[PDB]
Amino acid sequence: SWSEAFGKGAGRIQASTIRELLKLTQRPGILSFAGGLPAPELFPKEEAAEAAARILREKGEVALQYSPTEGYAPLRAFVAEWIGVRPEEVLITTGSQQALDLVGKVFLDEGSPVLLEAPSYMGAIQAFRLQGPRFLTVPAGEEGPDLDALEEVLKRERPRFLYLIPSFQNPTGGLTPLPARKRLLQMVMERGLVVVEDDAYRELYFGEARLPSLFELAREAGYPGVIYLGSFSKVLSPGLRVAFAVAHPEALQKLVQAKQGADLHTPMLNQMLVHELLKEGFSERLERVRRVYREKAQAMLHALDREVPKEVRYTRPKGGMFVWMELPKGLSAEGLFRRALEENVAFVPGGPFFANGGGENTLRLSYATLDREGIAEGVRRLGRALKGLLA
Amino acid sequence: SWSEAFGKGAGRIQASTIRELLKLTQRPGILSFAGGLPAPELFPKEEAAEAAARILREKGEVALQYSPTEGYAPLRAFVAEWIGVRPEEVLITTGSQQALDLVGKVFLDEGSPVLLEAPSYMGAIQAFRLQGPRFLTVPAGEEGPDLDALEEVLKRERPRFLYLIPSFQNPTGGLTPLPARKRLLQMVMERGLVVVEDDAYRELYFGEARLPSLFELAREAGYPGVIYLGSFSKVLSPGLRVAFAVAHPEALQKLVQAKQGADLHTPMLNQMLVHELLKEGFSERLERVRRVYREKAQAMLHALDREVPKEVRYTRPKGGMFVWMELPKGLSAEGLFRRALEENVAFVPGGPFFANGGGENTLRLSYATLDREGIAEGVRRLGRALKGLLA
Ligand SMILES: *Cc1c(COP(=O)(O)O)cnc(C)c1O
Ligand SMILES: *Cc1c(COP(=O)(O)O)cnc(C)c1O
Ligand SMILES: CC(C)C[C@H](N)C(=O)O
Repeated sequence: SWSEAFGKGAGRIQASTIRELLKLTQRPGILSFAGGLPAPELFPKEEAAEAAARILREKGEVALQYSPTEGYAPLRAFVAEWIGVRPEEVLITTGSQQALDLVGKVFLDEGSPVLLEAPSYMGAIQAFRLQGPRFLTVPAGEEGPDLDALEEVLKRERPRFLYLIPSFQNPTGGLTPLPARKRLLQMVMERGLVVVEDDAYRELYFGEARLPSLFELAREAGYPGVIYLGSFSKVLSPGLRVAFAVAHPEALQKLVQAKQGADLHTPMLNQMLVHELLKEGFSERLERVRRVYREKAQAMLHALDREVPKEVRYTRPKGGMFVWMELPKGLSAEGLFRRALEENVAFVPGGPFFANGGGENTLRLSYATLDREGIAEGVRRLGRALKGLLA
Repeated sequence: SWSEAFGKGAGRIQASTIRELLKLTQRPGILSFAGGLPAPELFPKEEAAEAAARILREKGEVALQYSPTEGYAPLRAFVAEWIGVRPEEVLITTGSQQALDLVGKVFLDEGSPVLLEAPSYMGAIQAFRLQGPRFLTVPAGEEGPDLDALEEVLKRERPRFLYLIPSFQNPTGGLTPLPARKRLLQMVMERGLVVVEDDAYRELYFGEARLPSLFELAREAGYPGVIYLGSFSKVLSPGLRVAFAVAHPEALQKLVQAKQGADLHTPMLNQMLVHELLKEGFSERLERVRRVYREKAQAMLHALDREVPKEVRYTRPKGGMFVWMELPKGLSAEGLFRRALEENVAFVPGGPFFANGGGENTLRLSYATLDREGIAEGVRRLGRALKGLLA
């Protein structure tokens, strides 16, 4: 009765990896390497308590009332200055996840081609699948998408957009280097193609500098086709659900009109709260997150080097939150997942990151949430798990 | 280029009368009867401020973290207890706007028939339009939907659901009476149809009691086909963006799953804040809400009775936030809108509340936001614009 009452969209949302992952802060028996849950030590609880009370006492009539679809104006200006655009070109979203939904709505139809990497971000796959697209993929490795494979796709297909995460890809941790960013921009400019650039990990670089985004390079070239997404989730607070999109006025208007119908506007308190927290001392805060994830990455890498047999490969990220692991072809990461849970350690099997399937032997390890010894203890429990499997 | 890069969904979100609405910060010499903005005098800023700081100090690690798609457990339980269902039958949404978006994705396809009133809630029309459905309408009256017209439509057509607002409809303020609710249910159960019941103004009744919802009647009868949408927007704070959907598990699970891809989850602070504010003294708060709006409605109606020429017709609501006004056929509400801007007063012309168009001589007035003396002044201005139009 219900199964016959649903429309086509109902058959396009079957995957439950996001919501199952979301139920990961147990109570609290789980050494979790699953879910890129930011370092809770980084949460400025006291500052947020202070700022939220003050907003509500002094600006409660704005904080509590319906508000414009585009965002809290001082947040839009803050973001405009940080990114290097005007406020009119910024839309505040209810996380970057909403932004992915909105891009799916404005650009995809049933059977529409969309290009993304294999593997790529699960939330993006989930948001886009809703529209019934044809997923076109290109492999993703340590240094970004395979551009020779892209070249071949582009001779045959015109994707509605390319979805890319040049800086520390979810789930691989891949970093697209500058000359590859440049070639990518050329290929896209030559064909007049649309890029969706998800920069959630922008500030989480372990090197001496971040690379220019595809958005910045496009902007220096005078190319209007890059839609740039950013978030305060990995930098401040996921729970607040505050992010942004930056786009050419025409693309932006479509996104604004779609967001209107999505949730009217992003909760105002949350935006005003993000602003209050960040408007002073943002750089210093950023330098600290950077310090913290570098350390957690180093702890996991050293623990893996000590605990993990050389028959299994894993990446060594230059930023972000993830180590991506590959078992020998023929071992299953879900199998591995069962055993890991029987040691009270969780990770994400790789399957869900692959839009068209495959990737059975792969898995994503997140070092974001646990401190050093929790990382060291989890990896040891994972070492015991993998060794029992390869034996 | 951009208009060539867009998909079909971009053609379907063209509408934008919520944005220019939500931009009504219009400073400050316009008296606006546009937009159902809850009375700011009702905002509990000080309780809100204290609750928020306490949440962020005591529970910041949860409030600021990624969180389950289903919602804050104690908010679900509070809702479940209020509405008379089980917690796991409650989905928390980022406004009732999100619930509508989600309902559209799971139920509607291109060329899908949906049925709603003419006129009806324009946020519903916007959310549903996105899917490219065929809108079937039924006239809305002071006693709700014309059930004779609904009977005729149902012979010819099987709508994927009926979207209705039985208690104080947006925009008419119509109240579907009990005998008409019982008949609507019979017509639906006979045919195994899905009802989406939007109950935003549930608690804003001006009489001695509220009428049972379609949802409560269905439940009494054992019929699983009503999806019930509630919101804290009209009783507490629209800005926080917290609302809920209640539905049969198969329906609800599809809603949770669509939500995963929409925003991951509703902000936890906001859900925690609403629950803290309501866990005690909710009935008493609702009684103050009711008194305030009864007062403002009576202020509105007396001013209209005093200032309005008898050739123009208007409703006398039994609750909610709106008066629906009809000009002599031949006259134009958009013209009045222009003239009313010369007399420094605003409202929402009726046109966009009509899915397939019509209602050019109709308009909606909101007594919700202005104080009683603002109401009397705004109406006297309206009365001057109207008598210029009538001469
Ligand atoms: C975390 C993430 C986002 C989604 O984050 P939000 O919390 O919705 O802002 C977007 N893209 C990538 C690649 C991410 O991993
Ligand atoms: C105000 C209103 C809503 C509530 O919208 P939210 O998204 O919860 O703020 C929903 N339906 C109708 C008919 C309304 O008038
Ligand atoms: C919803 C969560 C599972 C998503 C999170 N950003 C991650 O990739 O780990």
